[PDB]
Amino acid sequence: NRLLNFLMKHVFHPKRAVFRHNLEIIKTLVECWKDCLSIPYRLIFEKFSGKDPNSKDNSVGIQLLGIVMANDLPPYDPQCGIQSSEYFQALVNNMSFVRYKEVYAAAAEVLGLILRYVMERKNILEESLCELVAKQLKQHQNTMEDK
DNA sequence: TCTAAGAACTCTGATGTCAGTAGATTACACT
Repeated sequence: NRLLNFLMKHVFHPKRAVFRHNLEIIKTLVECWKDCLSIPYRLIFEKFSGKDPNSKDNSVGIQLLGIVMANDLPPYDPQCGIQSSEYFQALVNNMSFVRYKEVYAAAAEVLGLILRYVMERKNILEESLCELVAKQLKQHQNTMEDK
């Protein structure tokens, strides 16, 4: 638990090739080696949600949520002191930051795996998260046909 | 006994402007 919270908190690097390596430690550090996780999801929100139109620095929480997804899909936001009605909204809202590809599109790439999880685990949140996604993409449909 | 210098108005042509489009240039990056 102390390892994962540290490895994820300090994951960033100013050099893309190094940052990509720190991230790749996490991928095997979960999927090859721990059930014993208590995944640090209260961090993960802060690692993406801080709004600014020219942020690149939202992107790490996108990529990192993509690691905690891709390891055969543990659940998201169980009882971690944060509200699903705010948490997922930001995670969609990220795809408004159209200045940089890895900021906006990678959020959609994660969400297209989240639906595949929640729908196949038959949980109720796809009744809302599908509406969060649908509501935001409509804002592009009328204004930014390419994005 | 009248012939130009001074008006006046419209019109034409270039220069600069704004918004929007999209190309080519220039950085960024690979272990």
